[PDB]
Amino acid sequence: MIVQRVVLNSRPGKNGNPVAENFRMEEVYLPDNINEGQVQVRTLYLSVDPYMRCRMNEDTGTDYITPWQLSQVVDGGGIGIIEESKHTNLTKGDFVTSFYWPWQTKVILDGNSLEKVDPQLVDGHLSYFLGAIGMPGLTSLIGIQEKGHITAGSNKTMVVSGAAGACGSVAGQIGHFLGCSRVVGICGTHEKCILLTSELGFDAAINYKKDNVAEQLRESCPAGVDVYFDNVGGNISDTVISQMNENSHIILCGQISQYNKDVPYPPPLSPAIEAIQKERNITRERFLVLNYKDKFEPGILQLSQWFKEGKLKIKETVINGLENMGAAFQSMMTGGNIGKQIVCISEEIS
Ligand SMILES: NC(=O)C1=CN([C@@H]2O[C@H](COP(=O)(O)OP(=O)(O)OC[C@H]3O[C@@H](n4cnc5c(N)ncnc54)[C@H](OP(=O)(O)O)[C@@H]3O)[C@@H](O)[C@H]2O)C=CC1
Ligand SMILES: NC(=O)c1cccnc1
Repeated sequence: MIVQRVVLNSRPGKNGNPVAENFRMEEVYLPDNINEGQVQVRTLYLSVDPYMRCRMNEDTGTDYITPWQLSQVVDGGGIGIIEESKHTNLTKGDFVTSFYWPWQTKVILDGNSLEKVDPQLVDGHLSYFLGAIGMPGLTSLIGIQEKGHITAGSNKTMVVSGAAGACGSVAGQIGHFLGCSRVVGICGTHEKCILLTSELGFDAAINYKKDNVAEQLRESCPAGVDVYFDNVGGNISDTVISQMNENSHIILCGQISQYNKDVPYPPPLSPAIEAIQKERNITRERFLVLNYKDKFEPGILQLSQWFKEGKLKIKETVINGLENMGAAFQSMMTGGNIGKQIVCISEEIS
């Protein structure tokens, strides 16, 4: 009846950097009391995501995300299997997900807060529902469709920052699926650069820690940049914007280089860069995937189809054990992941 759970131990501060120690794992007893409409689930996988950085602050800065509470269990995207149900629409063995899954090994939840998933959409890789066939992938798809202005055969050049992460590795491929002739990725390591061009189909890759970014954009985007799928903001984006074309579009996915600072989101561009934006009529609007829930079902089917068609390559990085949730979040925030960071909590499904 003993389970492990992760609680928020301390807050780093809006200007601080997150560390594994901000999280603490403890044991609690799960009273075997399952009531009408509740189910008991065994957690299989949990996600860690950049937005969780905002939940670590007392104030998140937006109505759509609530702050985590000190000493209370943390929660986020999760996938699990139902071990017992007293909910009339859920059965033992069903696989389910929630965007508010407690970081705990076994949980008793209200069946109405869960969504039953279909394994065949992901060829049995349930963790994909937390990534490419889930919110990150929907964010890339919907962001490109809504903000990218790409048409088949316009021969536009797309640059993707955070290119080897969950949203960015998916965004680059979709840019090719939908019409961009050239897709260039910017990422933090040599190893990621290699994967971008050798496996994910990117035309070129730029390592921002070791290359002269401006020099490499000029060499790999000889015609300028028409669409920038921005995951990072900061200096990298100032550089990309510098080479963006008239009437180009920034899909403002996120600005992770700024998440450990108290600047409101999204940060403004500096005077000189905003001047370029205004002179060249570059569009930079906010994009929040939660504003498009009505596009979710068909987005998931589209992402699933591309995957089943052999076109979309889905990458993930796995860390094991609930005791490593904190380290996994810290690792993903600092570049340890290729693709979607996932934490495997259990494989027990019988
Ligand atoms: N608009 C929306 O609704 C949504 C937005 N997002 C946003 O998309 C972005 C990517 O999210 P996601 O794909 O889940 O996570 P990723 O898998 O991309 O993981 C984060 C990556 O960010 C990179 N990074 C971290 N710090 C910096 C830094 N200081 N400068 C440059 N790159 C950095 C790291 O890779 P590297 O080694 O290359 O530095 C790291 O692996 C985030 O900004 C997130 O907020 C996600 C979902 C929805
Ligand atoms: N900005 C983000 O990364 C984000 C992700 C999911 C929900 N809200 C915000």
